Amino acid sequence: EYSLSVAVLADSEIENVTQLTSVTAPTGTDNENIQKLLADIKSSQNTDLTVNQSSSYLAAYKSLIAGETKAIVLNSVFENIIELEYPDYASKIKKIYTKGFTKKVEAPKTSKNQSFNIYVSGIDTYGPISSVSRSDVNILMTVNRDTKKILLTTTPRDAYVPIADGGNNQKDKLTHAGIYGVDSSIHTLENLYGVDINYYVRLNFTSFLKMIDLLGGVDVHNDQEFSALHGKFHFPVGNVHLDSEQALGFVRERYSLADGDRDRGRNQQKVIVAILQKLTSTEALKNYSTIINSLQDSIQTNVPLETMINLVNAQLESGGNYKVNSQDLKGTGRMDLPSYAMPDSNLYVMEIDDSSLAVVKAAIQDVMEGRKLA
Ligand SMILES: CC(C)=CCC/C(C)=C/CC/C(C)=C\CC/C(C)=C\CC/C(C)=C\CC/C(C)=C\CC/C(C)=C\CC/C(C)=C\CC/C(C)=C\CC/C(C)=C\COP(=O)(O)O
Repeated sequence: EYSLSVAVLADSEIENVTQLTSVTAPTGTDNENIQKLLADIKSSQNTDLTVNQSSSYLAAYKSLIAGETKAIVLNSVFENIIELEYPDYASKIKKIYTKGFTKKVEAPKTSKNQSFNIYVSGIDTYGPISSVSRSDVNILMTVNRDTKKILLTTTPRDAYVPIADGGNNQKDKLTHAGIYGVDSSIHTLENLYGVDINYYVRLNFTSFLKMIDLLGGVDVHNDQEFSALHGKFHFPVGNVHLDSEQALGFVRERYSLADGDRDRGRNQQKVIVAILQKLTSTEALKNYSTIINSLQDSIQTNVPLETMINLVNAQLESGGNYKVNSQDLKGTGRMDLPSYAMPDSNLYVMEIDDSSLAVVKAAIQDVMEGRKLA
């Protein structure tokens, strides 16, 4: 669900596309969509626009506000990219022609064997799940149902990697892939780690709060005393029960932790393990349909209903717990590397450590294949 429009400045005398002879657009990277719009205009309006190629949607927008072109094509996915450098962009423009487009996100792929990968995307926002934002949580869960082993692989939000699809395979912080869409995040991580991602789950703050509540809160073992959300919550060393608001604080805090984002990553992992413990309780398994009903409008997933039913019932019958291991991709913070989405800003990114990448990839393979972790 996205659209392409022809946009002009808010105060333009231009009312309709027939008044135009050309439009500025990034045909180098979004040509398929652009040509569809152009063919649509030629057929409904009998107007045949020439294209002034721009290097990107952002560059087109810049040309428009600089009075270097009268009109641009805007793909709605990229409004959220323009917004990164121009937060007021919406008030600067009007749209004079709009065409809706469609695309299904990731088809799920059923693993032929005992092992599958689920990508968990956590989005930086409250409200309706359809809201577009960056993906600040990016965790791969590798599950082997034969060995009963799960590996959580965390990739830091600032990891500097080639971003698939809308990212044009150019390097940027991983969290930006989320703005292009969940399929961009999925393909980005598939390419990084060389594995197929069978399924995804996408959720935001509002989704997470609901889930922890429905589960009765979660229990974790905390290793370091800390407080979260500007002091609102305090977590002592030891066994801690987390209600929903506490859990959200627990997975968001970074700066005061001994190891910063890495410790936050570990805290997120602790919460996942805790959620899994609740979801595999006999009560939760028996009442899985109620949980599906209670979360379906706030959590997106491509896990098929039949697959959920198989996973649940297998666990119901055989019982037995999964052993969970965790790992995180390591790197070095830098301020001097360019962001593809935000070419005018100096951003903090994490340059990936190649030795860590090799170890992380091998661990994913070991768990999938039923081999002991190194
Ligand atoms: C909807 C789902 C997936 C499940 C619900 C339905 C049920 C009952 C499922 C049961 C499945 C089951 C019982 C068994 C499945 C087979 C099995 C025994 C194991 C396999 C597990 C599997 C295949 C799927 C289960 C997936 C599970 C249980 C959990 C995935 C982890 C989840 C759902 C959430 C964790 C997300 C998290 C830790 C954080 C999200 C927080 C958010 C939204 C944002 C954080 C952003 C941030 C940290 C900072 C940004 O803020 P700032 O920095 O600006 O302050």
